[PDB]
Amino acid sequence: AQNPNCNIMIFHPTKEEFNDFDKYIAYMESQGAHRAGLAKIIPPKEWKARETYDNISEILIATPLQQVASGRAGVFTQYHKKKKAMTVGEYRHLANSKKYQTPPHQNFEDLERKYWKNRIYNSPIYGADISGSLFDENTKQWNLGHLGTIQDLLEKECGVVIEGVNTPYLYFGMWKTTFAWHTEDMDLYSINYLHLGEPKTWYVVPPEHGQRLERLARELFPGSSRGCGAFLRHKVALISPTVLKENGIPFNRITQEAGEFMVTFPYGYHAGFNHGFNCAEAINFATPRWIDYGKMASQCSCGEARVTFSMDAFVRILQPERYDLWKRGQD
Ligand SMILES: O=C(O)CNC(=O)C(=O)O
Ligand SMILES: [Fe+2]
Repeated sequence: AQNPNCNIMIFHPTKEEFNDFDKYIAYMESQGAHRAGLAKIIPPKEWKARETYDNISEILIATPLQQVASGRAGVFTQYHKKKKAMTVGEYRHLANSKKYQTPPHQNFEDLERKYWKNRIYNSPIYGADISGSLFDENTKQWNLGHLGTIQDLLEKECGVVIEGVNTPYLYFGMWKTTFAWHTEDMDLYSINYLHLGEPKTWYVVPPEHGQRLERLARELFPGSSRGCGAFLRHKVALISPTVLKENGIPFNRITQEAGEFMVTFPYGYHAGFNHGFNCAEAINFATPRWIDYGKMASQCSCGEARVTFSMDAFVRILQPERYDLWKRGQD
């Protein structure tokens, strides 16, 4: 067995190895990388996503979300309060203002400590799920807007043609900006590129113990657990590293810096926070190994998760039994 520890592996591909995305994902997994639930990929030194970031100020964040917490410091949910539209330029100014700027601190460990101690007391504003791409049209490798689609992957493995297309999303963050504990829709892979700015800290549970995390979340959020058999789909729940330790939940942490890719693996629960103003780009993807995870993936039918048009066909083909009930939760 490779990576028997499920530790997070960091990859440094050559120019040549960076030329075939699917090949390199398969190579990572041949080394056991998927066992951690997250891997880091450092692009080759000659690679760039694009020339500069000088001209991104006019991008509109149509619906900035203020992330308001309830609970206690290490066990809370957050809700998203919609704010008025702003440009990236305005958002960056707001991130850097006294009220929201990264505090003075020693190192990453000092910031992590301040995050879990103080996060619930503030409500930072983040620009999430903005359809779009910052990759230069001419960047040929690891261009997140040029990956093969999940619809074509499904077709190629199952021989069925389906509607839908998938496209990247941009995320503009600031200090304390928070991504709640979750796996991807249909337990897909994701890949995340940090274009610019301050770091992102990730926490991840190995896929082989995602059920343990679900069990703890049901003990920690009893009210949300009753409302829904798949409530982590709602993406509202936070549980600190200290609470995970106390509860025997295996996990790992890693900090992503600008210029680096993160890959999450099927059914790898992850959560995290941003160190300060940054911009990340992300997309889901599939490989033949995902198919079996997609067939077993849990579904919110609470209403709450309210997903995307593109998911309909995945539930339809991979989970025909679950489809009617899912479809009605969608209304
Ligand atoms: O933009 C972010 O940092 C949030 N991303 C993810 O959860 C992901 O790519 O899986
Ligand atoms: Fe994610």
